[PDB]
Amino acid sequence: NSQAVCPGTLYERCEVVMGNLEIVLTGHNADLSFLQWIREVTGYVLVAMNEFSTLPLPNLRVVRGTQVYDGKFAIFVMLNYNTNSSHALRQLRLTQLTEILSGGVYIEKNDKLCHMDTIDWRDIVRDRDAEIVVKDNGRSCPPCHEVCKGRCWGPGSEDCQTLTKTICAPQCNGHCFGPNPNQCCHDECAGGCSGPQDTDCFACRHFNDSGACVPRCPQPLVYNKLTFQLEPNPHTKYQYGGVCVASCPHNFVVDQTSCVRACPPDKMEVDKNGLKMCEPCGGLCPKACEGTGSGSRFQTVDSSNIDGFVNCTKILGNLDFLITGLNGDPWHKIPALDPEKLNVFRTVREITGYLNIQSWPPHMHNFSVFSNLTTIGGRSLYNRGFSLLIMKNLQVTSLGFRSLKEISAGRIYISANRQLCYHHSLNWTKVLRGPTEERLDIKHNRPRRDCVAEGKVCDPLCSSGGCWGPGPGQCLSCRNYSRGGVCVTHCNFLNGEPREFAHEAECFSCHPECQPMEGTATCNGSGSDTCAQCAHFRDGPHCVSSCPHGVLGAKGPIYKYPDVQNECRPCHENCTQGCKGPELQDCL
Amino acid sequence: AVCPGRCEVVMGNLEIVLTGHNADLSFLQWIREVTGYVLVAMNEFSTLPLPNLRVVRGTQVYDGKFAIFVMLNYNTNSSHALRQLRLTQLTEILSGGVYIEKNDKLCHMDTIDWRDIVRDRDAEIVVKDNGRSCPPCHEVCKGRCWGPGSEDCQTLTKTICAPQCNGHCFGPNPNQCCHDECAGGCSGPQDTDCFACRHFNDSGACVPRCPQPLVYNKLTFQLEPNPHTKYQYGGVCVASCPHNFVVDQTSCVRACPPDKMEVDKNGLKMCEPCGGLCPKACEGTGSGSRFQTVDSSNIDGFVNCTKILGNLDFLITGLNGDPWHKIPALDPEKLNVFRTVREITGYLNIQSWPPHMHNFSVFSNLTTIGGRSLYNRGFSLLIMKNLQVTSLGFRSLKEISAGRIYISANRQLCYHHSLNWTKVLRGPTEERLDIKHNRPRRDCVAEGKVCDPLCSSGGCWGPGPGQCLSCRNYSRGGVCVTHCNFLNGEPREFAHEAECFSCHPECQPMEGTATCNGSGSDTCAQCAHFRDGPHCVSSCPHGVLGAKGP
Ligand SMILES: *[C@@H]1O[C@H](CO)[C@@H](O[C@@H]2O[C@H](CO)[C@@H](O)[C@H](O)[C@H]2NC(C)=O)[C@H](O)[C@H]1NC(C)=O
Ligand SMILES: *[C@@H]1O[C@H](CO)[C@@H](O[C@@H]2O[C@H](CO)[C@@H](O)[C@H](O)[C@H]2NC(C)=O)[C@H](O)[C@H]1NC(C)=O
Ligand SMILES: *[C@@H]1O[C@H](CO)[C@@H](O)[C@H](O)[C@H]1NC(C)=O
Ligand SMILES: *[C@@H]1O[C@H](CO)[C@@H](O)[C@H](O)[C@H]1NC(C)=O
Ligand SMILES: *[C@@H]1O[C@H](CO)[C@@H](O)[C@H](O)[C@H]1NC(C)=O
Ligand SMILES: *[C@@H]1O[C@H](CO)[C@@H](O)[C@H](O)[C@H]1NC(C)=O
Ligand SMILES: *[C@@H]1O[C@H](CO)[C@@H](O)[C@H](O)[C@H]1NC(C)=O
Ligand SMILES: *[C@@H]1O[C@H](CO)[C@@H](O)[C@H](O)[C@H]1NC(C)=O
Ligand SMILES: *[C@@H]1O[C@H](CO)[C@@H](O)[C@H](O)[C@H]1NC(C)=O
Ligand SMILES: *[C@@H]1O[C@H](CO)[C@@H](O)[C@H](O)[C@H]1NC(C)=O
Ligand SMILES: *[C@@H]1O[C@H](CO)[C@@H](O)[C@H](O)[C@H]1NC(C)=O
Ligand SMILES: *[C@@H]1O[C@H](CO)[C@@H](O)[C@H](O)[C@H]1NC(C)=O
Ligand SMILES: *[C@@H]1O[C@H](CO)[C@@H](O)[C@H](O)[C@H]1NC(C)=O
Ligand SMILES: *[C@@H]1O[C@H](CO)[C@@H](O)[C@H](O)[C@H]1NC(C)=O
Ligand SMILES: *[C@@H]1O[C@H](CO)[C@@H](O)[C@H](O)[C@H]1NC(C)=O
Repeated sequence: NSQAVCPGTLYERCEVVMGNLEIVLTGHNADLSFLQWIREVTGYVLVAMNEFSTLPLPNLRVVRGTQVYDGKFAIFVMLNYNTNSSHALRQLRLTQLTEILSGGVYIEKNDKLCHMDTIDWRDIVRDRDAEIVVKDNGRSCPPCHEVCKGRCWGPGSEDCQTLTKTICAPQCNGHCFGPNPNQCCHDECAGGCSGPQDTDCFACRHFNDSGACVPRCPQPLVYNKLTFQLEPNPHTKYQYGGVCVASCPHNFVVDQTSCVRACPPDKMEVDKNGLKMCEPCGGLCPKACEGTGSGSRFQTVDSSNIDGFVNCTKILGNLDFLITGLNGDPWHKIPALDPEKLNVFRTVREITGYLNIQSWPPHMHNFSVFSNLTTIGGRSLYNRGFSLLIMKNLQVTSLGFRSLKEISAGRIYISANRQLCYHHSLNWTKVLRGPTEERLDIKHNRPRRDCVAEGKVCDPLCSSGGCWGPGPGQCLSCRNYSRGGVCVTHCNFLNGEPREFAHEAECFSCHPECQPMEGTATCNGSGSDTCAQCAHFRDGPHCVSSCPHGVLGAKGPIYKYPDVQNECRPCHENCTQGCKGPELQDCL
Repeated sequence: AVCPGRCEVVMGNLEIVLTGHNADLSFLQWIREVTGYVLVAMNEFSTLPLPNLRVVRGTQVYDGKFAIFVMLNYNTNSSHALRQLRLTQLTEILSGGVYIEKNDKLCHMDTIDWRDIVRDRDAEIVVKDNGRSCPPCHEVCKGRCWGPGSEDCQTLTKTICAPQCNGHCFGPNPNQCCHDECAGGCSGPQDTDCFACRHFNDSGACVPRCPQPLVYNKLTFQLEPNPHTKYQYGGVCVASCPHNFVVDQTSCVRACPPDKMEVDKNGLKMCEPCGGLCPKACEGTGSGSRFQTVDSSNIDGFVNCTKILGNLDFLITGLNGDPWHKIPALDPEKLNVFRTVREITGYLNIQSWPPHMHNFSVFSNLTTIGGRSLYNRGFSLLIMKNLQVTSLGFRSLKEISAGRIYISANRQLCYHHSLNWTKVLRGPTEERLDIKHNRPRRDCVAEGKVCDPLCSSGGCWGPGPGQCLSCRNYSRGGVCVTHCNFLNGEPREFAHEAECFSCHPECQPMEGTATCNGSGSDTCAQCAHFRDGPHCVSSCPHGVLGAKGP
């Protein structure tokens, strides 16, 4: 459907050129008809070093000049002739050129170019301080046809310039389609017009929706008067420059309400039912890095390679933490790894292969820098089929793999970690997948008894499943409820702050707009249409903080007021910027 | 004879972990020295074969304290376990202590006098909780053994020492001191009698450094290449570096430091200093890339780049920005990033330039346009419609290898009229030049915008002496000049093929006569300070460091 727009740096049925139309160094027999439908060039037009005889831009009506050439020109036409032959630019068939919103005109030194000294350029240029430089071109050019009244883009009777502009009633501020005070141009007009409508503009001040000059494109979300909330808008159009389009140019993508070539750094390209859009990344954006060991040729994380993990959320391959990496290799001198630089791994959620820890800084008592690691794949293993191996780490008290829930394959080796507690009671089968028998080499860590006697056992709120360390937030799963991934004793159902509802075994807060009820449930769920009672105002089913005031519905903006009972009801049918009540006296 | 952690020296730590009971350990037989430490943990083999191991330096140590660390070498539900440490020749441990604990089936470690092997008097020895009903030592071993056999004895090493020897001795007599180049002890007073070398070991001798790269020769009173030279591998002097180590200075390293590069010389790999910076290649702009212009999303990827594989395209949207797809406008100063460029393999293409920059001086180091890719109708160099440019400024451009040259519509471009393109552009000259509609020559002549008189008939890339393609007389630092400092001036000089190089720093500058005919000491007319054969030196030799001793 009429994707009428094209980039500048100008093909088949293009109507608007988003960007500049640059034409340089093209030969005399170039096919230029593909430029036929261009109606608007949002940049500037540059025509230099060519040898074709006629520039066919019959439909070109506006040159917007959002960008200008040489700092001052919306049109720049220079040097279009070969010396040792007579192939040259003879005609600018700009027969419909109606206006130029920004910048001036430079047409100089085109030896066979005629009639450019005839045009009233000040009539086309909207900028009163713009530069017009037309000179040293034609020589002996044939005269304008008798009809054209001394102004033409060519010799023919239909190659005339038409004066467009008229003196404007001081009422209109330059924008008028006649001299009378009646004939002001629509506000959404960049220049002049042929009549008072948003559909009669020569050019749009902000956006263009199927020919209509509008202040915004039809939005993604529209208030629904029967639903009392915003709703998806099936008539949404997105911004490509100043043109509302139904679909983005075909390898553009949508960053809410706009067409862009690639997502911003805080968002990521999701496909929604075949609609390429940009969704916000929950924190940081999915970056995968290749790991360490076999299939890489780092064989350990070290002070030379570590930064190559900054902001990395998925590891393609393995992560090996050997002694030479940690403490340095003075012989092939790799300096000693800075311990704090291990926090770069806090951002890791998946490891595709194995994790392998044979050395750790002695002051760090746990592998808590992997508190966000959820998944060890084990699709490549280490030694005797191990996906997780933790060996001879003498200062480590606890594992601290808070958020680990899946070791997809491989075996688990945790041995010689002589001060290691909290792992004795842990039920690996809830984490470890596949057949359970054969799979555990867990020996010669701290003796269980020692752990028990120092009170280094799981928090009581943990389930029979175990913990990765002391306290509620190290549990594998909670006995009852959890709030913010911390095991807890209850939810704030009938008292307490913030009041909450429970979904599955988690405590979530009620909507901020629900009124805290005393000794009865405040809500069944997260949405403001689930509260027992609104604090503040009710809008249909929804508890809101203040009634709608100018939210865009389908037929204009919606405006409401608070009732006696505080329920939002609509403003008088004959108001504008709102109301304080239903009466006609109450508006604005 | 040496290797990293039939090897004899283990350069690095010897770590043996997680090995099964009948793994072949025989590749360790001959190991004589282990720099740093030995770690033996979590294993299930019955005997650890290190018959020849004599020295453990502990240049790197385990757990902050141990040159030997042997821990937990036994399986519980099988009877696979470490029973013997066959360390029969272990003579000394230069730094660090000994940790042998938790080895359920390891025998005899309670019999060894570790304090006799240990060189550090404050080192930690922790031997505990190992084998339990262990056989006794053979009667011969006098209560000290690494095993049950008569052949498995610990033999003492240390001897109380005459104070002239302070810890380094092969006997109790003052007569019996160890050679100073000895790390620990010895079997005699010589270089060859050491247990381990304090610094370096050359084919058996403990030496303080390896055979030098240069040897003094006084038939010529100069230093020379030495056919008896050797380079440093940790502590082993070798004739050739390990197969893809390379030599930096006198040392073997696996890769050069920053500031230098692998030259293949003599048929043996060395590391030579660069000067400015070291050859970095980057991919360019245009066909074969994601870019159709260098732009501010693009600029930083060129820092410190000497060679461009591909092209360099300087389009207008690239310079002024693209508001439509939100690519901002280039900071003009960030163009200086290209000063470091010496070669462009494909084409250079400048269609837009910052309005305050009057020349392409940012490529003043550009030496070569390859033209291995062309632009438009076969252009190697295209400079078009730059209205602000006075001069090209390709100071150093000497070769455009193939393709055509387009220089047009650069309304104030002077200094290019006189240029002999056939010296820059070779192959057939004719029909390769598209040069028109720049500043007209006449006007240039009239504003005094022509080549310096010092330039040759070849032309210039701008105003002044240092824009010449070639000089009529002499040149100093790519700057044309009238003369070299032959008979006066404070840096005195000589001329080689019309270039001024300083005399060697030692000549006494004297008056109205040539100070030197050449670069080298042995060319001056007459020296300040003192002469040694043909050569000017100051600071007469402090000992003849050379051919056979100082
Ligand atoms: C995991 O280890 C870290 C540090 O190794 C522990 O954080 C320390 O907490 C204890 C007591 O509060 C002290 O050693 C320090 O105040 C903390 N050090 C640092 C560097 O934060 C953390 O408590 C451990 N996790 C546990 C025990 O669950
Ligand atoms: C090349 O261009 C640079 C800057 O465009 C010139 O340097 C300027 O030289 C003028 C005098 O000719 C000074 O007044 C300016 O202050 C200088 N500015 C900068 C930024 O350098 C340079 O002289 C030009 N000509 C060459 C290199 O031959
Ligand atoms: C808006 O785009 C449409 C394409 O359907 C077309 O009418 C015209 O080129 C544009 N309108 C104006 C006023 O420029
Ligand atoms: C890493 O992400 C953080 C996000 O807060 C950002 O500040 C930083 O620039 C990023 N660094 C790299 C190298 O990606
Ligand atoms: C991991 O936890 C750290 C805590 O500071 C946080 O910066 C990061 O966003 C967390 N990542 C995930 C995936 O939760
Ligand atoms: C561990 O969890 C698994 C799966 O949930 C379960 O089958 C098993 O009974 C649990 N182990 C114990 C000891 O309860
Ligand atoms: C929550 O668990 C706590 C302690 O584990 C216990 O006192 C209580 O009975 C549990 N509550 C519910 C509702 O199961
Ligand atoms: C909460 O639950 C009730 C019944 O349990 C239901 O009518 C509705 O979903 C909610 N009603 C409120 C919060 O008034
Ligand atoms: C505005 O509203 C009334 C009733 O809603 C309607 O008859 C007419 O259009 C207007 N009347 C006024 C402004 O009195
Ligand atoms: C020095 O090197 C020789 C080379 O054969 C070797 O045999 C000898 O044992 C070494 N001596 C040391 C390391 O003290
Ligand atoms: C290029 O010139 C700059 C001048 O500052 C210098 O840094 C660089 O070393 C030069 N490169 C070459 C190859 O001479
Ligand atoms: C570029 O070279 C300079 C000069 O040695 C150095 O200081 C800088 O770190 C280098 N930067 C990059 C990105 O290569
Ligand atoms: C240009 O240089 C070459 C040799 O360097 C010479 O053949 C030619 O004559 C020169 N051009 C002119 C105009 O002399
Ligand atoms: C350099 O050459 C020119 C012409 O060949 C000559 O006139 C001039 O005197 C020379 N300069 C010197 C210092 O000899
Ligand atoms: C000085 O050097 C030049 C060129 O190498 C040579 O012609 C001349 O004979 C030399 N004279 C002496 C005394 O070395």
